[PDB]
Amino acid sequence: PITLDEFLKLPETEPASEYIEGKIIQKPMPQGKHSAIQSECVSVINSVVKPQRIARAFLELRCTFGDHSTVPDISVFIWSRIPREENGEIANIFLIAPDWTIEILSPDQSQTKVTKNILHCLKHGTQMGWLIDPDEQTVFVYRPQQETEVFDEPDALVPVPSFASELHLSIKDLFSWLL
Amino acid sequence: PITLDEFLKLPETEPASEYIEGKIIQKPMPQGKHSAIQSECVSVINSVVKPQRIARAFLELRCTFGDHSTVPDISVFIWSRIPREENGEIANIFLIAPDWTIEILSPDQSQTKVTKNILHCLKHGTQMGWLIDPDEQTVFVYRPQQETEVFDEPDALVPVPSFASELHLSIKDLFSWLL
Ligand SMILES: [Cl-]
Ligand SMILES: [Cl-]
Repeated sequence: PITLDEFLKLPETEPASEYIEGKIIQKPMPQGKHSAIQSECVSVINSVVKPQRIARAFLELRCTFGDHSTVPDISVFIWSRIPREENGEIANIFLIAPDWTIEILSPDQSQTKVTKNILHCLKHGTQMGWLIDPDEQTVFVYRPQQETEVFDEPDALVPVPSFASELHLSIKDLFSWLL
Repeated sequence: PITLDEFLKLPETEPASEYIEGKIIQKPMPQGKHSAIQSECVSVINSVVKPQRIARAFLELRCTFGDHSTVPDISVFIWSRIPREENGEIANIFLIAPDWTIEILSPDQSQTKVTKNILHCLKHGTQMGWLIDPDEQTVFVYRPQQETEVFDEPDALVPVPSFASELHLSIKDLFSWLL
């Protein structure tokens, strides 16, 4: 029995807490496999979009919109959508959906909760969602009003939003980050 | 290292074995919660579609198509698509996709594998897929070329294919089958 406004006054937790459909759900504990893919994924995206100020990928950033407050594993925002203070530095609060959300499964994660979170992002303007399953070496690709797409062939390139089109990431390259 | 033709010559297992993307994957072990929803779900669908020979819901029926051989928890076929022998009785082999596939999660089930199986059905003519998550009291609804839809409000009706439009099943009714 808690509202979003009430939830946002509460202190941060480790792992972070999400406010989904009126419920407070704590994110899963960090795991080796999860961290390896997460850190390398942010690094590879930013190497492609950050130099020419196209976009920026953020680790564990809180996104509050559409009566939910979530913490995607990776949130990617195009430059024009990054909220900034008057001095030009990035704002502490993000009240908008990412342009590209990336979720990586870990043993204690709820795949149903993650899928709902990705679909909620798409409902509020997200261009693309990625659901990475390390165990199955699979990526589910989510686009607004389109059937979920499956990528699991080692040589297959995983689609990226058009602002990140210079990124050519194969399934084999992604899951090699576990090695 | 096995083909579909070779796989189909092999003996049946308990739990049943599926042939997906050239791999043999055994279904999860039966569980109480899973069986309660599965048995009641087949009963409720057939009470709506079997009397007027609209369709028929089958438990654990093997469906072999598009180089895969799967065993959906529940397969629903419209009357005109039920394969029949010369004498008019239902055939032992189904070489086509169900009109409606229903998958119910259980503790050892791979939600990624199930989603791939539902999406493979849609690629070969299935009208609708249901992914029931008893633990999260959620139903994911899959339609060809449409974004996945989420149903989790207790009073919400879960969509059904138009041949089964007389079925009005709420989320609360579905998960009450666990009580
Ligand atoms: Cl910046
Ligand atoms: Cl999906």
